[PDB]
Amino acid sequence: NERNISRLWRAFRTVKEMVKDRGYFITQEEVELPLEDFKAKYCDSMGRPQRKMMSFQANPTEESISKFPDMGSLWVEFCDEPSVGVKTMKTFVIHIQEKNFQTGIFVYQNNITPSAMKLVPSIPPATIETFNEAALVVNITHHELVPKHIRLSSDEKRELLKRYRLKESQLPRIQRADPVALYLGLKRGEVVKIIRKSETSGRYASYRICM
Repeated sequence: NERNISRLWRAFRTVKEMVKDRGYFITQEEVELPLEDFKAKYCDSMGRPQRKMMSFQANPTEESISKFPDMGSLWVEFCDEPSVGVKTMKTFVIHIQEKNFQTGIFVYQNNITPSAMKLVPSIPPATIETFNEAALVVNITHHELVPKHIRLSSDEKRELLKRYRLKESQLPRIQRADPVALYLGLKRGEVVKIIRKSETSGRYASYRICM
């Protein structure tokens, strides 16, 4: 019961990296928060993790808001209830809506009730995404053979389609449920620039449109 603190601290780091990679403001120094510091701030006087102290909000960076004018705020919740029931989910949904968050990242420990799951798409235009803690211990996008995926702005996409005489329907595709698409929270119509980690320039990358 000490290696579970370490696993949580690592899941925490991955969530921060995911949010940073999506274009929200999180410092790398924060992403790299030392284990001791984590214990000192997010664990109680007896040394036990209090996930309710970990939840946080994130806003777009200045560079992101200029490219994505309609990009809103994001809320990350680490559920303190192992198996998430309908009532626990509803209170999370209520928070997202009332505080006007555009995206809600819902991290859970073991599972989420079927009834609870029925609430994920209940508050448009906001979207809620769910992630299992065990899957966040290691950042799947940090693998050497997984290239860098970067979402293009509407302007960039238009410029791409114009430069190559193509309709968006003629671009290589990426499935909505693709593991990297899920990581970035991609939506139908968005395009990602793909840069192999073996190449040393963002030039000639590949492009895929989300389904």
